[PDB]
Amino acid sequence: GSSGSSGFDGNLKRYLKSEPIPESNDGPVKVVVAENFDEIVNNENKDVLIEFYAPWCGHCKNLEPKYKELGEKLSKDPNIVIAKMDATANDVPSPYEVRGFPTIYFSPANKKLNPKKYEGGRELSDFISYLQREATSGPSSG
Repeated sequence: GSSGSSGFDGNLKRYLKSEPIPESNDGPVKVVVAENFDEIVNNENKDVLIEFYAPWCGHCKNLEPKYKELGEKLSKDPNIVIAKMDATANDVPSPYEVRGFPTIYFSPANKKLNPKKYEGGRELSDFISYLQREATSGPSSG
């Protein structure tokens, strides 16, 4: 017949620094490090949201609790998985680019070639409504 999407995928990423893998991430937001970045972040099976922050930054720290919630909040989403990664602590892959922090990003499904960058209000809810429409899969109710 006449069909077939060759596409393209080859773990397009690169990093020089990486943080140690956590013994267990039994919390609201999954800890994603350059070491296990392409493991949790990269995944065309389920949607994932990566949030880059800095321990030295004050504006980003005050958000820690503002972002955490979202993690346990979206827990009702077997498709969406919230996670965080310390850029400064671990180099960021590509095309993922982080010049100014905080830096929030989103890893869509089968959209690796062209990711997404959260550009709006850093409000717990603002994040939910953002995915409710962005997340290809989205929640059952909506």
